[PDB]
Parts: sequence; C-alpha cells; structure tokens
Amino acid sequence: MISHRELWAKIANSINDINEQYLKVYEHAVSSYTQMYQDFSAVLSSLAGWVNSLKKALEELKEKYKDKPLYPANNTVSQEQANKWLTELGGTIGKVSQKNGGYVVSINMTPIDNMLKSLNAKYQAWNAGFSAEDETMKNNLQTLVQKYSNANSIFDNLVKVLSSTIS
Amino acid sequence: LDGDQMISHRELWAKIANSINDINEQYLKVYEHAVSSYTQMYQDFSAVLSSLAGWISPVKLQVNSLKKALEELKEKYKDKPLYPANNTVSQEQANKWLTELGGTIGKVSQKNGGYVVSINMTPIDNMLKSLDNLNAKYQAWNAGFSAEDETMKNNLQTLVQKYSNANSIFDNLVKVLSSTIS
Repeated sequence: MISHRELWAKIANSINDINEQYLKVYEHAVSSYTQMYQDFSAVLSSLAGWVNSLKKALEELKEKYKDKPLYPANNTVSQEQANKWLTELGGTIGKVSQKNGGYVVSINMTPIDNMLKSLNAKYQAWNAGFSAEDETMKNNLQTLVQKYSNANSIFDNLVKVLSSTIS
Repeated sequence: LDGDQMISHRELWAKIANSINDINEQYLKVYEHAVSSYTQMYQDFSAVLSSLAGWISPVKLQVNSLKKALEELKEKYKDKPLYPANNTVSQEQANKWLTELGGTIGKVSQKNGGYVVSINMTPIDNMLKSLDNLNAKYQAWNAGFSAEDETMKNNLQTLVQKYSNANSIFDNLVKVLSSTIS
C-alpha cells in the first residue's frame, strides 16, 4: 500500500512545480512583451503629432526591453532549455541568445530592427510596411495571451480534478 | 480520519481511472458532441453561403430560395441540442452547461417536461427577419448579414477552444495514470 498522505503531498508538490516552471513562466513572457508593446504603443501615439525623433525613440525602446527577457527574469538558464520554450512561446515571439555564458530567451526584435532599417509611393509604402510590422506585435501579444489564459484554465481544472480525486 | 488511511498502487489506479472515465463521460463526451453539432450546423450554413453567391445579380436577389433555405436549417436543428445528446436534464444543470458553452451559443429549452441546451438560432432568426422586411440598401443588409455570420464563426472557434482545453485536461490525466505504471 501507499499512504494516503504522501499522496496529498504528492499533488501539492506538482501544483507548486507546474506553477513555477509553467504558469509563472508564461506570465513573465506576457508581462514583458505586453510591457514592450505598451511602450511602443507610445511611439505610435507620439509619431501621430509628428524620421529622427521617431527613429530615436525606436532605438531607445529597442534598448530598454533589449535586456528584458521573457525567460528568465532574475535568474539565468540552459541552451536546450531556451529552445523548448522558444518553440512553446511560438518561435516568432522570442529569439534565444547567449548571456554572460548562459542562455536565455530574448524577445524577438525582428519588427523594430526592420522598421529602423527603413528609417506617396514612398510613404503609402512605408506606412504599409511599418504598420504591417505593428500588427505582427499586436498579434504575437494576443496569441501569447490566449495561450497563457489556456494554461491557467487547464491548470485550474486539473488541480480540481486532482484534489477531487480524493475523497 | 485518525488520521491518514492508506490505499495501494492498484487501488491508486482505480481512483485515477474513475476520474478519467468521469471526466471523459461527464466532460469531453459533452464537448465533443456540442462541437460536432454546431460545426455541422455551421457547415450547413456555409453550404448556403456559397449558393447565395448565385442569387445576386444586376443588384437583385432571389430572397425566396434564400429564406426558404434558412428556415430549412432551423427545422433541421430545432431538435438537435448541444446538450444533452440524449434525454433531458434539470433546468439547473441545463443552465450550468449553457455557461460552460459560452452562453451565446445555445439556449436552454424545456423538452418533454425536462430540460436541454438547444443550439441558439437567434442569428438565423435575425436573418429571416431582415430577409422578409423587404448599392445603399444592399450594403446595409449584407452588412448586418455578414455580421451574424461572424457571430457564428466566433461562437465555434471559441467553442473549439474550450474543447481543445478539455482534451489537454484529459491528456494530462492520462499521463498521470500512465506515469504511475510505471
């Protein structure tokens, strides 16, 4: 026989682990990215009443969150570890990059770098490509949010089904 | 009580096994159906969306083959509920599921004295209305016609989601029982 108490302790450890490794991770990714965009969203509001003052804030924000990783946070990680997550997030969301010897998942700056690389037929085309890279972020943010709101629901339901398993 | 009791590995599987059956029977056999139904109902509405593209010409349309086609879907899904697949259930339970589905998807309707979550047809009813209350008046009708169609495509994808999650839950349950032997 087993114990009946070692069991509850068993589920308790898993709950705490599922949260620290999975739940809390997603939250960071969302918060970080959500933060970055919540700032770029400013460069979009400022450039309204406005290629230097813009191209500046672009390289300035590109500096802020340039050292703000989605994973980890305060703590560093592995190579084959920053990849499985890179894929879990969506790949197009972050780009793994070595750090002080370790390896972390850094927010992909493909959009920003591309907008700066370009900083009627010259505007109607630029405001089309630049704004096309804006939605890419607006999207990557939503997908990440939905895929986070999923882990939450999944988690909650499994926890209930597990604690309800006894008794 | 007094205070911990003890089970045994085989007894352990029995527990996990029941949870899985209960969950499956009680949960995802419930979702798998609701999706199968709504998905079917929509595909049938998507079969008309193509036909409609043939009743538009200059721009006049055959509002007869239309509505008399919409009312043909209603009749087909008037006795097809999202839950329960068979028999009826308490009004308190039928409502509990109305929420789990999204609320805007189905409508709990009394049947035989009991209850059952019947797929909401109010959008189809919104089309039949506007379809009988008759490039400026057409832009409007179609505008509100493609709006209701967007209210169905949404209800599905969002229902298809909660289902995918129901699967994961089950999938995770299985891993536990499997990762318990060994």
